Amino acid sequence: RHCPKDWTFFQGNCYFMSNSQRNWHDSVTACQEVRAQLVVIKTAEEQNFLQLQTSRSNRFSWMGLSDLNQEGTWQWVDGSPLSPSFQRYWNSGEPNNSGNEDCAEFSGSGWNDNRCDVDNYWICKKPAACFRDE
Ligand SMILES: N=C(N)NCc1cn([C@@H]2[C@@H](OCCCl)O[C@H](CO)[C@@H](O)[C@@H]2O)nn1
Ligand SMILES: [Ca+2]
Ligand SMILES: [Cl-]
Repeated sequence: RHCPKDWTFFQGNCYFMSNSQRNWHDSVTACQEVRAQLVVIKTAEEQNFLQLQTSRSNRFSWMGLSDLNQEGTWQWVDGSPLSPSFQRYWNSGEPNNSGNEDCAEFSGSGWNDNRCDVDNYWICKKPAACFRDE
């Protein structure tokens, strides 16, 4: 199974680590432009994959998670809630809402809540295909 050039294959999906920095809303749009989605994490193994991808490039990166709803709870850009077994991935002391932080990112060894208006790297996810989707 194939991924586009400069996407990474992991367990049937393709992952794009951005070369540029954009705000969270612009990162949502950027992933949609390439038939993809600002990354929604579905399994522990996927989180482990992504956390090490980001940790080693030492890059802070947007994921598809925000509390921009009425409840103020963390929900994925596909509308699914943050499951209890993922609360462990927040960094020590996070989320801390330090300056109106509604958008989740990879930060060091876990997750951070950041201001949505910050320019950050991002990761897109789409299914692997029989062809390279350029
Ligand atoms: N995309 C990037 N640069 N991510 C890293 C990052 C973290 N923060 C904040 C900062 O707050 C301190 C005042 Cl800037 O660091 C605290 C952790 O100590 C945070 O909880 C808080 O979200 N701002 N950028
Ligand atoms: Ca924070
Ligand atoms: Cl880019």
